[PDB]
Amino acid sequence: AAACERALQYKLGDKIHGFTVNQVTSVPELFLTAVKLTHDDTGARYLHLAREDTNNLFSVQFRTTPMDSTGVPHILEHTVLCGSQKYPCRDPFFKMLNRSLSTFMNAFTASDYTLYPFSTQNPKDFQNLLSVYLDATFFPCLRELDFWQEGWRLEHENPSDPQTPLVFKGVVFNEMKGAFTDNERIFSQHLQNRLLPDHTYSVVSGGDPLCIPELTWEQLKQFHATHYHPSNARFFTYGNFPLEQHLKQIHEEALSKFQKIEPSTVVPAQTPWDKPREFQITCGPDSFATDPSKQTTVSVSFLLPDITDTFEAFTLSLLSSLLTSGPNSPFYKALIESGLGTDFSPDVGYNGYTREAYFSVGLQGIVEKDIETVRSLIDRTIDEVVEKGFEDDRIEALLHKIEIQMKHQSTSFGLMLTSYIASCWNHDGDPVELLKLGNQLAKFRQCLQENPKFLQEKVKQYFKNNQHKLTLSMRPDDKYHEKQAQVEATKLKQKVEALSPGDRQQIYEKGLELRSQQSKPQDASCLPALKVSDIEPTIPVTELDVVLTAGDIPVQYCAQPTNGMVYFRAFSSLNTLPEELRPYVPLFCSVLTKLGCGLLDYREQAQQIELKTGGMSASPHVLPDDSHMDTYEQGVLFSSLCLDRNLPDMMQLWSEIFNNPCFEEEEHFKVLVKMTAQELANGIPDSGHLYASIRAGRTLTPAGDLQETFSGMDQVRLMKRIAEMTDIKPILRKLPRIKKHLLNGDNMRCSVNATPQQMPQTEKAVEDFLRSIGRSFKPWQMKTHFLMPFPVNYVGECIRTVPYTDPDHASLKILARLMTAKFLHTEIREKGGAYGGGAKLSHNGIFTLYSYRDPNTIETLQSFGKAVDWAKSGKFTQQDIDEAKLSVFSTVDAPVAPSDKGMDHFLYGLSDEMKQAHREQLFAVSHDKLLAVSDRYLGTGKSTHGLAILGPENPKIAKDPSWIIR
Repeated sequence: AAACERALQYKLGDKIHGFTVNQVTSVPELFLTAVKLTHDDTGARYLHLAREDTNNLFSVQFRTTPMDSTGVPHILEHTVLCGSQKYPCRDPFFKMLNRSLSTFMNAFTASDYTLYPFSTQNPKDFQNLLSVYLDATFFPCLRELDFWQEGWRLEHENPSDPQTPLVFKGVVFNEMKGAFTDNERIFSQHLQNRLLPDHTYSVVSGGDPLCIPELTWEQLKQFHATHYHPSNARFFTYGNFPLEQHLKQIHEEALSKFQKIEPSTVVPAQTPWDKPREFQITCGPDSFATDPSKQTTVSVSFLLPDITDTFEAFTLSLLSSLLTSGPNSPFYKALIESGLGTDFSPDVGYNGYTREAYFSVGLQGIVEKDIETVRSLIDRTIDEVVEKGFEDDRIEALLHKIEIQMKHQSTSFGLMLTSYIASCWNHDGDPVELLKLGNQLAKFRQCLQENPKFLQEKVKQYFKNNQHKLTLSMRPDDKYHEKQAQVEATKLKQKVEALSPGDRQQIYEKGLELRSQQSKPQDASCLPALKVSDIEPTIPVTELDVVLTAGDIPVQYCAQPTNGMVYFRAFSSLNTLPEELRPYVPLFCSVLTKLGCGLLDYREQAQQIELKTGGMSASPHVLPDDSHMDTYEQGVLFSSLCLDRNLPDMMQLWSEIFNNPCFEEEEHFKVLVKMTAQELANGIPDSGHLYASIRAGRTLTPAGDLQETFSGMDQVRLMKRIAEMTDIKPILRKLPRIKKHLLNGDNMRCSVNATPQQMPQTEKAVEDFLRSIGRSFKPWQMKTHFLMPFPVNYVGECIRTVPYTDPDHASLKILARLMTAKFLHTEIREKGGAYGGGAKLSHNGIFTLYSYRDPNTIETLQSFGKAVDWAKSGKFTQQDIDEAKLSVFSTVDAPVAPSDKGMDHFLYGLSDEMKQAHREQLFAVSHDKLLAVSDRYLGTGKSTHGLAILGPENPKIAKDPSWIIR
């Protein structure tokens, strides 16, 4: 107390638990002081961030250097989360997922480094997880069966019949099939492979499905013994929990067992190229749009200097942002309205994941004959910028955007910190140096004001003068995945043929022991744990005050320490709008702040918003009632941000938007609609679970009906249909129809969060705004298939439950978390082989079953039937109800930002009263209430069902007449 104030007392040279204070430096603009220490005997490098935020976070880092496309480090992660010396219990990870009040909980394997992050708010639990991951990373029991489990292994379709064929399975196999399901990821990964073909950067670290089966247990264990030495370990901490305790635990627990070695993990530099090359590659089709010729993507990439010289890398990042961000940026001006493509390529702008940064730029969806056209345009635009450079207002707009990024306060801030620092600290950079952001801006302004032509000459050096240029053209192949299946079966037959009958018996026996492992309920009593008694009883109350102004519009002010940041939100109902125009409303949400306003054209309004604001976005929301299925609230939320000083101007922009937006630029309108059509078309895989949830619930709830109209596959389908229309003017006749019903104050409410010192001025500005605006069921079961060209599956089952305020809601919440933790997690992930699939209950009281990338389909349906059967059986313990209470508390008590707390009152009208009552009811949750509610709603014949599927073809589903094919 304070975190920085105590951290300042650390003196250089202090010997503490085998470490020595090496540097302590305060970063006041981030309101913390960073301290880095080193292990004296082994030399282990450590970084701490001490900042007065309760949500403490820990992660560790290893420099991971694969030399092949087998994916050894990524699978190595997936194994070392499943068992270690000191906690040899089976799968420590997903059990501790049911043990925590953690805020974020997973791990990534990046291209050249591996990171194990977690974040939580309870100190003793933090110590527990500290011990668990240090032991899991450093002393993992590396059983060959786990090697089989998370990596690659051959088993019969039924592990009990040694007569059915052996096939490749393992979670990593399906996960890499999915990772290369996306064409955008194909393009990215191939790009890294091509640009730096000299070393480990030339391989696919995540793992090529065509190369994984080549890994043997001996190779994996050799890799782990080679790379996981403490001398290759990076420790990074952020939060407020006392540091010396961290030192005590780590020193006396892990580091004592090893001695100094030197990792032979230095990454050599890419040799400079002298001449460009050109390459043409194939990828997968589109979902599921038109013009099989107008699907071509092209890019040019450029080598950048080493990123350890931080300032110039920052400089070049800003230059990239100048080059590509916003519809007033040059390459936008040359490319977008050229009618040549549909939007910017993947990986636009500065991309610094690897050692050596690269610039990228390009388009999607062209005709391949224009690749030379595109690159010629690139060269000409580059030269034009060389000769004239950029307008200074765009400089200031970028600087204002970076400043806003500097002060914005996240709910997962530590993860942001670690992801932004990971690469540099990995490659022997000085991690404090990226933290000196204010310093960066200072020298940035200095360098701009000293040279008018600095920016143009930098473009010269690093685009026109680098012979290390590479141009990539990328076209889809309709039989790409057919080719993949061919080569997969080919490798499969060669690998099965080389197997001896004794080898085949060992394989079958080990499959037998594997599903035995997956079947036996085992203990984790050696794991530490919490109890329901360990949760604080009450929440700190959230302060509100409702001030009716002009003359009945409620406005909320919440004094907060946001560091000079103003947060505005506004929501208008839709009750008067004629229902036929609802499906086009989402576009109205998406573009209304993007069409131009009054005396400002699209370029000028964009320049002003990006110069003064932080982002001005609209996305429609449907708010259900808490106590009635046939009552719900539908409307649009406008959201924004500014620093305190620039508020009046922003709100002025809001006013001129509300009264006179420019609805006549239909050309740039067509461009925007076709481009957002492109992102909705190419984003489909990543949120398939949500799309299925939405589709399955369409015929179940009026709130479900309007959400489906607003945010589902129906919406993207309508959008694509629109984006192919040649004549838009009838649609342009629709916009004023909406405007005349939307932006007024007839049925309006607004919300404001601001710093305490600021409210009086905000009140004047907002009343100016408000004076400146006008003042004139039967559920029915459906089964649906979207024929998707995908190697994986997405299933949705929804069952109509009852809303929030019924006391059984707590029961159903614990039931859902229970089912996920103890039936569906086991079956669906480890037995089934899908990476993700589970069940959740939304605030709307709709109980959902979801699947994310499952190789299996009908076994899923059988698994859900058996899951509800098992729930109704009661065949589960009271300790599990304890732990599911614990996890539900881990979700509902998620840290809430200065920016969001509490939006849910302003949205749903739920006070602290109802939620606190729900929290006491969660304390009081019993076994008999759970069994009663499970008998009341989840039993067969009691409720209405809804079913949906997105994925490849299934003849069995196709021959079912009670299924509808879509």
